Amino acid sequence: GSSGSSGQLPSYRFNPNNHQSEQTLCVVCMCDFESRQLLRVLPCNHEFHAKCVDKWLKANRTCPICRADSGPSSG
Ligand SMILES: [Zn+2]
Ligand SMILES: [Zn+2]
Repeated sequence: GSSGSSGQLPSYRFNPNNHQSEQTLCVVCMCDFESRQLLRVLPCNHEFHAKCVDKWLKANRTCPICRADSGPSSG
């Protein structure tokens, strides 16, 4: 039913209170995300760093975790 996507990932600051995702880690820099930080979430239910994922996607338009084709690309 409802659908809508411009062509970019949702930007939000991690929350040490509400663990949106049971497990939150960055496969790019094998480092966890901190609160009040610009993070991103792949369309495959994966958390990443607005900076890391930005460097990865550039090289490979896919998920470095589940090699799940993300889809759209900023550049
Ligand atoms: Zn990272
Ligand atoms: Zn993934």
